Amino acid sequence: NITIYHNPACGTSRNTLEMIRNSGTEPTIILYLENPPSRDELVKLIADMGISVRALLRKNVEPYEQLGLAEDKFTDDQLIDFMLQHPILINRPIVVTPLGTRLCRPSEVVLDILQDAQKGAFTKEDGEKVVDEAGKRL
Ligand SMILES: O=S([O-])[O-]
Ligand SMILES: [Cs+]
Ligand SMILES: [Cs+]
Ligand SMILES: [Cs+]
Ligand SMILES: [Cs+]
Ligand SMILES: [Cs+]
Ligand SMILES: [Cs+]
Ligand SMILES: [Cs+]
Ligand SMILES: [Cs+]
Ligand SMILES: [Cs+]
Ligand SMILES: [Cs+]
Repeated sequence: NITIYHNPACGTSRNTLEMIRNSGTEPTIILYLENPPSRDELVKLIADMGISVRALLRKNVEPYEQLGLAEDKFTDDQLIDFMLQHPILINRPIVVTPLGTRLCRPSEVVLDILQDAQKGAFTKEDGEKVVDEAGKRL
């Protein structure tokens, strides 16, 4: 039972999805840009991820820029409501498994919450080796 909030245009997100698969599970895939979490869900995801609201914000996207989110002038709930109204602000990928929830940045964070070991060596799409055939992280 695994869920990934996925952006196919994002290599971090692609690598994460493939590591999930390499553990032998096909996750439920949520295209968050189209189908963002509800407020309650988003609030829960953030709590489980154990990072701050601001740490989930993606920089370098149009609403972050134009809404001036770089500046320290926003409460956590203000920031939550911006994420819900402008889903590209939600950084990615977020992964939920029975073990926990993580913002998988870098992608190999997902290894922490996958219950089953990688079934063989994993190499990122740019060639960065993550685990060898024997399962050791490099
Ligand atoms: O793809 S950017 O968020 O690092
Ligand atoms: Cs699932
Ligand atoms: Cs499985
Ligand atoms: Cs939803
Ligand atoms: Cs960018
Ligand atoms: Cs836009
Ligand atoms: Cs736009
Ligand atoms: Cs500004
Ligand atoms: Cs693990
Ligand atoms: Cs292995
Ligand atoms: Cs990269």
